[PDB]
Amino acid sequence: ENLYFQHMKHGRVFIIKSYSEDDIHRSIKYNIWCSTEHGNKRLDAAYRSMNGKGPVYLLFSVNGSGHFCGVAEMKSAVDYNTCAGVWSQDKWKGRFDVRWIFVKDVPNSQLRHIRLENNENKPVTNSRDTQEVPLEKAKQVLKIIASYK
Ligand SMILES: CNc1nc(NC)c2ncn(C)c2n1
Ligand SMILES: [Cl-]
Repeated sequence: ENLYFQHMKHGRVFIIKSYSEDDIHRSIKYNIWCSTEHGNKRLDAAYRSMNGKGPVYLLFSVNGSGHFCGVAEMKSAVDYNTCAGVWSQDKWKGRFDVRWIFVKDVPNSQLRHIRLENNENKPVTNSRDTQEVPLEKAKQVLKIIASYK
């Protein structure tokens, strides 16, 4: 429980929502990801402003699944000019590296009581893709996911 993410000063944490589980599986296999155009720009700015002084974490969830499916750290800036059609749909353009840390399904029931003060106090489980999570709430989510059994 407190073994995980006890030292996570600095850094920023985002929700990732996918409408394709196959895309997630490919992310886990090859340690890469891509968001929407606006989502890519958000993650890119966060990663770049962090300038390596802390981690950028990604909380992954397949839309409609009722569970989060793991955690990865973002590991490069966004390359916007990359091979087309590598994902479930052609609209996913560009690429950045990640490193997956946890691959595990955690029911939303374990997380829905955490609310985002930056998103009208909505449960963290009702977030859209690349919703940023306040650090103290992110620390709570990461610990729950890490320790869930
Ligand atoms: C439909 N598959 C899919 N793939 C993504 N990245 C490759 C993604 N990022 C945000 N959403 C909603 C996404 N959906
Ligand atoms: Cl590629």
